[PDB]
Amino acid sequence: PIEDDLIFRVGTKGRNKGEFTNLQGVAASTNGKILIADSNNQCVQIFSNDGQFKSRFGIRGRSPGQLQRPTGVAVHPSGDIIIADYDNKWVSIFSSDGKFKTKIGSGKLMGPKGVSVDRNGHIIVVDNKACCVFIFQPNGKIVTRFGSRGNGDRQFAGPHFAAVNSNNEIIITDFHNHSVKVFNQEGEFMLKFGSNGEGNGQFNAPTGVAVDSNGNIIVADWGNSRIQVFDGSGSFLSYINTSADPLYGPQGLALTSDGHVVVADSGNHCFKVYRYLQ
Repeated sequence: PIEDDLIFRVGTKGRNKGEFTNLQGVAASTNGKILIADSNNQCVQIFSNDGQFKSRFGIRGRSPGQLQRPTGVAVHPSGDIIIADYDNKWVSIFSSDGKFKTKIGSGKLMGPKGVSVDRNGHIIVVDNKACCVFIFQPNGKIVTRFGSRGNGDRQFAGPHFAAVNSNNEIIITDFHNHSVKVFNQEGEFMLKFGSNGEGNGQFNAPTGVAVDSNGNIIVADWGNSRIQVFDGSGSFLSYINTSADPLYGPQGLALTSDGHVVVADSGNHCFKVYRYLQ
């Protein structure tokens, strides 16, 4: 299979600029940037939407303003960069140039992964290890928390990533329950979708997620390494065609300001950018 929906790929294994060890979170900004968090290189790298390297920041360590196992990444409308740290157990807010401003969740989080910003400016934090989701004020006060460890609708099993749709509904990938779950802005369960398998519309261990302007939910899965698109009611629509250069254990996923889908192809030490809107 010679061609698919891939536009370009960036990255090889390593610790230098444009190289990766463990791609995790992916974010994309309204200023036309792609941001990649690397949990094992302890850095965030910023690229243009066309894949050109722009900048890198991240100081290894366990103190405030350092990164130890950075996972989720989001960009605030302000341009600040929000980074979850699984090992430091807090979420940092950096400037667009990587200056540490504040951290939230310290003493509250067990092991965060996904981070997002809701339509009201709340910071949504997926606590992968605690199997719950927090909604924080920017000052670090908890608005609400939802979920606990388990297999049921209102539980999570290693939740990974988050997205927020135009109705301020929160979308969570529930990795070890093989489903995507949608909540209202109060954190109350609305619906789940997905099934564990290899056939059409099925997946295994959903990871990266995004939601488009029409409410369609774009989901990467770690176990089959595909990207599947669902409508906002959770019904399968289509694949993003990755067959010419397959994924291997994808992590974070984002929609870019130029209408593409970017995915962390972590097992192949690269990010891949796909046609989506055109």
